[PDB]
Amino acid sequence: DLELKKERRVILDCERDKVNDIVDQVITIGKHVKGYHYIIANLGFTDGD
Amino acid sequence: DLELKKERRVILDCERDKVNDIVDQVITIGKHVKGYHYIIANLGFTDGD
Repeated sequence: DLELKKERRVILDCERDKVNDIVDQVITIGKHVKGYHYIIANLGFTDGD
Repeated sequence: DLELKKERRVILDCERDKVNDIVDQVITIGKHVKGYHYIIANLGFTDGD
């Protein structure tokens, strides 16, 4: 549904677990390729994978 | 180096372990997105992940 609206910019506001889950789902669906930008809205960046 | 020559078609002739390793590396580098074609050159297709 996000691709249906051509959303190349996504802001994730979650903890270290939901961020990891969403990242794994992005990798599975193949959206971590060049052309997208993510912002991890939390004080811990290097905490996740 | 393969992308330097614009190689969208790849034929993997390996066992069930090297195929899994190459698939994991493809997923990490982000090349399983639409626009590529792979041929697993072995008698076992559903054996791997």
